[PDB]
Amino acid sequence: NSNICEVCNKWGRLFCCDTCPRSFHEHCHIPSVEANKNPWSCIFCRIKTIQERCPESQSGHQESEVLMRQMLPEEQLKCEFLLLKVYCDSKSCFFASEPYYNREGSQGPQKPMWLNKVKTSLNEQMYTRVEGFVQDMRLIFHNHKEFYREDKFTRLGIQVQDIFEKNFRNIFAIQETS
Ligand SMILES: [Zn+2]
Ligand SMILES: [Zn+2]
Ligand SMILES: [Zn+2]
Repeated sequence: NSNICEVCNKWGRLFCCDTCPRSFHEHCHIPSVEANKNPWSCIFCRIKTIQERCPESQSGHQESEVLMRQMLPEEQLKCEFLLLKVYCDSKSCFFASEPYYNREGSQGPQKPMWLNKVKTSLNEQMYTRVEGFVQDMRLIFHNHKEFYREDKFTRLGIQVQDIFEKNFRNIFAIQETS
């Protein structure tokens, strides 16, 4: 097993995966690492297992179709994984916790959003469809763009959004296009 957390790349109190070499801090893994369960498999492993059980799940899908899906256990898991993949980029630190807005010549967003609030929302089963989750994720980066304007700090939103979008296309097997 690895000696650093797969998400934050730091050492500390790590829980090791029994079916791959990854390791995680308790609250870096999503969902948070389970009390007992011996053996334990991590979310990477559980996602792999879904694909192997249904190979055709990796054939191309339309985004529109993906977003209307109900949050049954498997979509719940993919959303959790997609969220984890965003937290894996160190730039996610800008979007993690609740923001505030006091910049000359800007007004804050009507509906603030941040990654830990989306994590809580997923944990409390507050999304009934994939659309709910994807909407809040995109809102985070949209709010950032609008607030920071011509400040080059806007690029952080573009960058972390790109991580989200790419992984969203991978995880949910969106049909590739030009
Ligand atoms: Zn960590
Ligand atoms: Zn694993
Ligand atoms: Zn089959």
